[PDB]
Amino acid sequence: VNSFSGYLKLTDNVYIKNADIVEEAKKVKPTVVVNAANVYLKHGGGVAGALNKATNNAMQVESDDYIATNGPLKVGGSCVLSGHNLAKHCLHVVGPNVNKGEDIQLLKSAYENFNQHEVLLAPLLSAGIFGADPIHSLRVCVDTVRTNVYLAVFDKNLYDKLVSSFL
Ligand SMILES: Cc1cc(S(=O)(=O)N2CCC[C@H](C(N)=O)C2)cnc1N
Repeated sequence: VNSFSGYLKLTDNVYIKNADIVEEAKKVKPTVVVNAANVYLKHGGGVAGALNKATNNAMQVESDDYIATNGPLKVGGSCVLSGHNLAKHCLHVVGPNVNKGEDIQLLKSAYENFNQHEVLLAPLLSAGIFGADPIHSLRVCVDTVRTNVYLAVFDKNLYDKLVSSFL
């Protein structure tokens, strides 16, 4: 049993809710919240900008030190950093950004990072300002992630479309 509430069950291991991931993280304090990161961990907008703002920029400060030491992530890759006031840990995962021309096949590799964590609160990778089709992202999630994932979808209209079109 876990503390996630109000989710619709899509499969054995994937759950979905219309929710603001920031507000959901603040309330559950999950072991892992996933950030929709870029390779530079520049948390300017989208989910990343919102998560970072909720940490009062502490996520960005930590991230800048990480990059100065380690260099950029790979598209499809990830790193574990602090969850600050939102979660124990933040898994920063880089999905391909269609608006930069990155290969959507890398979306499966991005979701594979979730399998290193037993339970996660997450957004749909490569959705929103990353330009991919969220219906496709949900399909890849379901077909790739085997651990227990609680997906937060900000937009109510999109949430309803994702549920109603789910096979
Ligand atoms: C292994 C496991 C993790 C989680 S959790 O990452 O979401 N988190 C962990 C910390 C306490 C949180 C809570 N508010 O109880 C729930 C939930 N259930 C589980 N069986």
